[PDB]
Amino acid sequence: SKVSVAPLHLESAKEPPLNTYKPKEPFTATIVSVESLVGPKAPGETCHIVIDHGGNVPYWEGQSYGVIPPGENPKKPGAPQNVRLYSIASTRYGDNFDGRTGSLCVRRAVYYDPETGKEDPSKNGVCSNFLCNSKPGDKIQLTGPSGKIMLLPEEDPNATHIMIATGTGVAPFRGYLRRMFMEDVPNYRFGGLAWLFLGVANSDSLLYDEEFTSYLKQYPDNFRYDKALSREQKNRSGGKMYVQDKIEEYSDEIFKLLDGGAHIYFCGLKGMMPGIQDTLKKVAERRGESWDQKLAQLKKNKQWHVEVY
Ligand SMILES: Cc1cc2nc3c(=O)[nH]c(=O)nc-3n(C[C@H](O)[C@H](O)[C@H](O)COP(=O)(O)OP(=O)(O)OC[C@H]3O[C@@H](n4cnc5c(N)ncnc54)[C@H](O)[C@@H]3O)c2cc1C
Repeated sequence: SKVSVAPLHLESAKEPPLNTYKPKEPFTATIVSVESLVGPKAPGETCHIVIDHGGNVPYWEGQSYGVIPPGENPKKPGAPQNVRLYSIASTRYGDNFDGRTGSLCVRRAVYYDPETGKEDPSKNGVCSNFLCNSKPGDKIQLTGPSGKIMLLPEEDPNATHIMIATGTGVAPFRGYLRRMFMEDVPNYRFGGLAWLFLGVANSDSLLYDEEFTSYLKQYPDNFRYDKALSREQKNRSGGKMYVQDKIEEYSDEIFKLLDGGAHIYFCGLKGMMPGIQDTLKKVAERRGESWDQKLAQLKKNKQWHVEVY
């Protein structure tokens, strides 16, 4: 049974909001909560941040918020810090189902000397640590929203959406899937196939796993979910198990879905992409197809959606 969301006037806009707040005059939002998403064996912390924007900074699923961390820009004296962008991990209604909050999925960027292993906090990532160090009531300078690459194509409510994430790249897909399955959105009744592939380092590094597993039990004919755990699993050619390796386990199903018009999405750190391309090229070759020609047609058909960073 789908969760009631409000206010339904968030469905009325026909275009996504863009640059509602700009860096020189951000919106001062308020932290609701910060929690770690990961267990003790995870190589680093990733946190879920809930931000009260008061309904002043609405967005569509797949967009990003900008955050301006405090302090001076180290490269421009007297100037504010540069915006850092974060894929929004919530639906437009947010985790409180009220249209007032949005959420981020933030990996702490921590510096370690490559030899001594000693941490150096002075070289840690500024905005990511600022966010994961935040507490209820803290203020955040919010900009945006921005981005259109990862908007969800809703013209066909029975479309197929193949979602390929590593790490924090799961963020837009958390939003897609809540809109598809969790929330009572009368004007978007999804009856297609949503297929999430997620690569992380180990079980303790999984993000939102209980939520995704719940969809398998609630929507077994509309949702599929496959995981790759790089430090705990090995591919058939015995490298570490990466998200491209799990795609290959479903080579024929995936290529048939693409040929049938499926959308495919990639999100996360950009290092995930060269290997995914290598696997797709090899899968195509085994089928007697040219991956170059296939990718050109997927791009021409607007089926190929990549936001990596
Ligand atoms: C569209 C988009 C969406 C994104 N979505 C997400 C998301 O959902 N989640 C997420 O976590 N990130 C996301 N990012 C990345 C995010 O914008 C930031 O780049 C990231 O959080 C790091 O920012 P920071 O301020 O913490 O690090 P910065 O302060 O910008 O530092 C960058 C890196 O340099 C390192 N560093 C700094 N000084 C030194 C030094 N002297 N020597 C060596 N190393 C040094 C830091 O440790 C860090 O790793 C996204 C990016 C884009 C473009």
